[PDB]
Amino acid sequence: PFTIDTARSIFPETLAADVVPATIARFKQLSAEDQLALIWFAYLEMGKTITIAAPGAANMQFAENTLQEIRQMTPLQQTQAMCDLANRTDTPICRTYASWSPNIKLGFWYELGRFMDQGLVAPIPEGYKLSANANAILVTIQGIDPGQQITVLRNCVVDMGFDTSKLGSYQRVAEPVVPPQEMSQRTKVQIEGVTNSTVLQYMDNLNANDFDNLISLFAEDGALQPPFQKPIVGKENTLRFFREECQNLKLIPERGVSEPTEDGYTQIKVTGKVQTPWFGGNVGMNIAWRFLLNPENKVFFVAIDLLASPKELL
Amino acid sequence: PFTIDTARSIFPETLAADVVPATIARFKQLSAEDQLALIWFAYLEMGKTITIAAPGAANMQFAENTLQEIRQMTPLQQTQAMCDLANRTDTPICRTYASWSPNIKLGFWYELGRFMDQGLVAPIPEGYKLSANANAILVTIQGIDPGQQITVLRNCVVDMGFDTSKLGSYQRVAEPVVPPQEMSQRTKVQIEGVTNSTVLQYMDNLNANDFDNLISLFAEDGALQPPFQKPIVGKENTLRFFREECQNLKLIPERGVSEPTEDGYTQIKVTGKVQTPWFGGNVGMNIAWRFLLNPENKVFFVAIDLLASPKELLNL
Ligand SMILES: CC1=C(/C=C/C(C)=C/C=C/C(C)=C/C=C/C=C(C)/C=C/C=C(C)/C=C/C2=C(C)C(=O)CCC2(C)C)C(C)(C)C[C@H](O)C1
Ligand SMILES: CC1=C(/C=C/C(C)=C/C=C/C(C)=C/C=C/C=C(C)/C=C/C=C(C)/C=C/C2=C(C)C(=O)CCC2(C)C)C(C)(C)C[C@H](O)C1
Ligand SMILES: OC[C@H]1O[C@@](CO)(O[C@H]2O[C@H](CO)[C@@H](O)[C@H](O)[C@H]2O)[C@@H](O)[C@@H]1O
Ligand SMILES: [Cl-]
Ligand SMILES: [Cl-]
Repeated sequence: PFTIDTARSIFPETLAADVVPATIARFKQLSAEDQLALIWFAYLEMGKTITIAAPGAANMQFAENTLQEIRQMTPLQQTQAMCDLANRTDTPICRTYASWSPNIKLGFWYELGRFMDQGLVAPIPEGYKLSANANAILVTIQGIDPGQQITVLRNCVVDMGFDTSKLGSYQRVAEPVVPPQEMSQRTKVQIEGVTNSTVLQYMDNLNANDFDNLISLFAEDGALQPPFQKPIVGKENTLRFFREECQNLKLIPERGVSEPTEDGYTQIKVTGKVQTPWFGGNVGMNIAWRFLLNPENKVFFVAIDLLASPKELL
Repeated sequence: PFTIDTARSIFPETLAADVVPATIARFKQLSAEDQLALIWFAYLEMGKTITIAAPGAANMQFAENTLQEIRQMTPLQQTQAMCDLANRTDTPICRTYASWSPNIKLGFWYELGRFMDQGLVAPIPEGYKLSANANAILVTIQGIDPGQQITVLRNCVVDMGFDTSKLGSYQRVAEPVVPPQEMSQRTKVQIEGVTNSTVLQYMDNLNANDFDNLISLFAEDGALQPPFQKPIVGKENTLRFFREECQNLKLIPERGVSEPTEDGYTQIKVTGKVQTPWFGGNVGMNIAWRFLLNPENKVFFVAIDLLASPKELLNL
């Protein structure tokens, strides 16, 4: 009855924060130097009210060799290396960066920012003026909510380095998988209007980093759609995504609606807050989960949407 | 002194219509059925104000075989075929579509629209309910200028069919290159504040479809950046782009500023109107040309920008 494409259309009144890919698209039109300066100014302004959690040694170890190379470079080489990352050009550093998971890339840029503040790495020239288009993009970023602001920043960091297509040699570099939280120390979510055990186990397993028990809730046909990404189809691909990108998330669902669909299927929409380990309690992202469960109550499809405003929570 | 990347930053106060790639990015997030219905509704209201020029036989011949296949299909097959096009899925029709130039693809969709109106091809339902996000995107499109509206529509059409980005080599079907109009009968542009012959020959050669004389004005290192696209580097690549995508354009430049730069280079900004053969006089796109000429006055880089508003025409 249902396909992955048909399932994408569930709960069509859910207004996603499409200002995020819109702003990214606007950002992509700018020159490399403008792109680098805009992020510098957006990050600096963000830091005045939003505090970032410094990355641990386990994250820093992977980007250590690349950072030490940039640290031993000349100011023109350091600048060119950063321009190459933003331009997506073919360089050994860009190829090394390309192989990293989002968290390694984020941790790498956090360290470079600290180096730029300390004068260890060439800074954004004091006499730098953003283009008319870059200035308007910066105004847009300052006008959107913190959850949308950090998503814009993350997507820009991820989109850098040599194009992953046509690798030649690529060991996907990701952080080690932290053992799942002790069952005795686990918390259980409560969702007003939702008592479906698959949905509840989904939230609880992810909050405990229990990816092996989390993947069991998915059908063989199953798929997961992260915000503004295409659906990730199959248990193997979904599990890899969990292990590489979904460690230490805090899902705080509040309320939801469970509705019967055609041919024994179940449509469940949940809204709540999500905390990223990069900011913790400092940023509460407005999230909606759109579940399409098969007649066996297994996850055939789950869409995770970044919401336009807190109004979308109800 | 200058590189292609450095040249992209010339005249940084030029405010481009980035609402176009922003709206495209928003559009790309929608489902295939929503994407197709949104274009149907955007095109229908646009048709009431902005009249499209029907494609000639020379354009229609390339999409004829594909259109006849869809014409002989069932309503569910016809719908699936159009859904596949929007979804960028791997099917023979999507692979055929991917080989086509923007004009063939546009002409193909124009014919399908006529078939949908005539009931020959499965139409968009009664009062199709667009998603909350699709409705807001449609409002955005209705709120932007005609030049920005048609650019959004064209870019969506171009992005359909099989994705050939992961392919090192792909077949390319394009309209025949019509030989340029005779030199004596040609029109000559006049730009208030710009008398540089390379800039003037650029406008005049393109208005006459004289791509061979147009490419001669470009340096071997030369590049051309179309609106919201990456720069096309080299004479071979730039000439192919002219021959496949730049036939029958009408450039109406109005005014500009010529400024000397570092190491004998010249920075020239021109603003004016551009007419596409798809709409003719019905749509006047607000355009800026950002030229970076080498000390030999050859085009090292030229950026063509779709402007945010007609106010940007006076911004020099
Ligand atoms: C790039 C750059 C610079 C560096 C900037 C930096 C350090 C930026 C860092 C930004 C950060 C840390 C952003 C973090 C964002 C995290 C986000 C948006 C987390 C999102 C996760 C979510 C919504 C989880 C979603 C999920 C749930 C809830 C599920 O149910 C299943 C999985 C899934 C992942 C979809 C500087 C140095 C400043 C200037 C230079 O010129 C350029
Ligand atoms: C796709 C679709 C449908 C079809 C709709 C149709 C037929 C849409 C077609 C729209 C058209 C014809 C759009 C064309 C726009 C043309 C434009 C934007 C041309 C722009 C050209 C410019 C700006 C030229 C610039 C240049 C200049 C000035 C230079 O100096 C150098 C060359 C260069 C090209 C860069 C329907 C059937 C309605 C519904 C279905 O569900 C889906
Ligand atoms: O020429 C580009 C493009 O313009 C279209 C738009 O309909 O055709 C116009 O120009 C043709 C000459 O090139 C005329 O034969 C035609 O009548 C006119 O509409 C497309 O067909 C073509 O791809
Ligand atoms: Cl995260
Ligand atoms: Cl055109």
